[PDB]
Amino acid sequence: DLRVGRKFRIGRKIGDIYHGTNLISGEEVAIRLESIRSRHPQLDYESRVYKYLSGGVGIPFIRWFGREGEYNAMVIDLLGPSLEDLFNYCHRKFSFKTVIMLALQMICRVQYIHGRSFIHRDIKPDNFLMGVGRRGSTVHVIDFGLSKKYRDFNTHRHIPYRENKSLTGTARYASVNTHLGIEQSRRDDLESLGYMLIYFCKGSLPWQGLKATTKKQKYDRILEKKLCISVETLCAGLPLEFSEYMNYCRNLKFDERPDYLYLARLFKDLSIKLEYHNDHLFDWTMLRYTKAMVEVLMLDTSNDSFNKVKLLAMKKFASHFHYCKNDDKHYPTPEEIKQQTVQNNNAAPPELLSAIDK
Repeated sequence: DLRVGRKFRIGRKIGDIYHGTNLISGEEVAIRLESIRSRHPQLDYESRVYKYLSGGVGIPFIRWFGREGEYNAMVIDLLGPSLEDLFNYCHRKFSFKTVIMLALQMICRVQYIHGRSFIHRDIKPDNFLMGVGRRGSTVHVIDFGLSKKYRDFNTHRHIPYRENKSLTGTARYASVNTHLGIEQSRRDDLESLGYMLIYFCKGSLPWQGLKATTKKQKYDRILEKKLCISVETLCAGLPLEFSEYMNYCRNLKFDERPDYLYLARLFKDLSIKLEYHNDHLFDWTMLRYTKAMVEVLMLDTSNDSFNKVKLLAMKKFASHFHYCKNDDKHYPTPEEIKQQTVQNNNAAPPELLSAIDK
């Protein structure tokens, strides 16, 4: 039949991950499957790391794992869409408030994972998922297949410094040290997270879309950009905190303990200056709500519908929606940024505008 770990039942694909259901309590879960004849198995390891990290905020709870039939199975918390998904939903650009709120959580998660002697080594928007329903306010971390100890569990002795390492894993968010074949450590997780943030803020990274004849060549093309672009150019249009974060991560030593509190204070102090409340009201939350209230379709016609729904949201919630301007060459001050609140309330179809107010 289709039962896993005594009390669980496989449903439709998601998806080798399937919808699962606890047969005793009726709770929805997720179930990952892996053929026991795989050339390279990942699932058991990922399951054991999940177990080792169990109990950490934002770390999915593994309900069961073991061998079932001719498969390895993993039963775990059912989660929502990825940050990449929500990035796309918001048409590939996040507000400052959203990026700040995300950076704050993601710095906490990474700090926890590091506290359990592990480095993720595949930090990227796809590996952070919000929860389902009411837990949709919490950022979760997944895909620990490439994860790895960075120190002894008992002696906290850091792994030794190595070179000539192939790139793991995704090149867009890989640190500069990873490109140079250096052994990864804690700094590299944080550095990728920095690239995530700039990516979110500005809508892309300047080393996207590159083509090459070979795999190493593309890697080296990306590296050349990561290495030859100034942090000023890279964080143009961003408050100084983003440049500070990146400068900080690039100056960390191989075995150095990151000051996570300092990094968190960067964005927290910034939020206060930009008058943002940590109310877990994300961009997509407000956009979704505004579209819900609109559905004035005949006037929405006179991506165009989204742009207008985005306008109605930026009008309703003027104080929340500040964006980075890519034409900017400088870092904006909090006051320069907040001027967008006034211009947001200045967004001019009167029936649309009235339906907003209603």
